[PDB]
Amino acid sequence: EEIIWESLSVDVGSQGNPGIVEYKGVDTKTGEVLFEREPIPIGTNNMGEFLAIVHGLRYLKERNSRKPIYSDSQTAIKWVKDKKAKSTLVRNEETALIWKLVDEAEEWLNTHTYETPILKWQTDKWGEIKADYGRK
RNA sequence: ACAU
DNA sequence: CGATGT
Ligand SMILES: [K+]
Ligand SMILES: [K+]
Ligand SMILES: [K+]
Ligand SMILES: [Mn+2]
Ligand SMILES: [Mn+2]
Ligand SMILES: [Mn+2]
Ligand SMILES: [Mn+2]
Repeated sequence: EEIIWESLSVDVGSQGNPGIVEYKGVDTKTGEVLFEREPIPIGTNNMGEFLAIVHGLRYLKERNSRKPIYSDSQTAIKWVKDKKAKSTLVRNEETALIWKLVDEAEEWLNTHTYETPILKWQTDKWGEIKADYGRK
């Protein structure tokens, strides 16, 4: 209904899908970039959206912040809730890095706690999430 | 269909 | 146009 401006917004960016994946987190209120992940040579949109949320959880927990996280990814929100990233990406040598990061993110979820609300950014009403890469 |  | 996902 109403945007919660006191929040962290996250998003993936890619060159190809599957392709080069990165992500970033921004202050929803100001657009200030709070974190950015070095590009990963091969991954999927959904793996990156998932890594972005989990990194957000870790970032806010480390800083003792109760802000919610916005994501535009129905898929990634569900994967975080399930603590399981149900990606179809083949596991092979060239996908090893993204899969290691995904496996490590799931492992973190399974060994830590958080109350952070993970909210759907309503693109149809509000436009692109503030962490968007501007590539579409 | 909806979400990327 | 095509890919990733529920
Ligand atoms: K979008
Ligand atoms: K984009
Ligand atoms: K589809
Ligand atoms: Mn997105
Ligand atoms: Mn796993
Ligand atoms: Mn985007
Ligand atoms: Mn388009």
